[PDB]
Amino acid sequence: SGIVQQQNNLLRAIEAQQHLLQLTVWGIKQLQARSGGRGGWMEWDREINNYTSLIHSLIEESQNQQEK
Repeated sequence: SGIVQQQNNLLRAIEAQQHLLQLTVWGIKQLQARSGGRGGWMEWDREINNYTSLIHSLIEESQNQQEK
């Protein structure tokens, strides 16, 4: 009964979610913190970086490109 509806919504749906992308990421934060919990997450949020650049220099610097 809505052979066209879905067809037209499929193409619109794509763009019809550009807002939810930020709201979904912000909704999880404002929500999780909505509780009266007393935990620390910042800590591990710093070290996770040290393991990020240690592997990025080994790869990028190792994998060289020119003419292959």
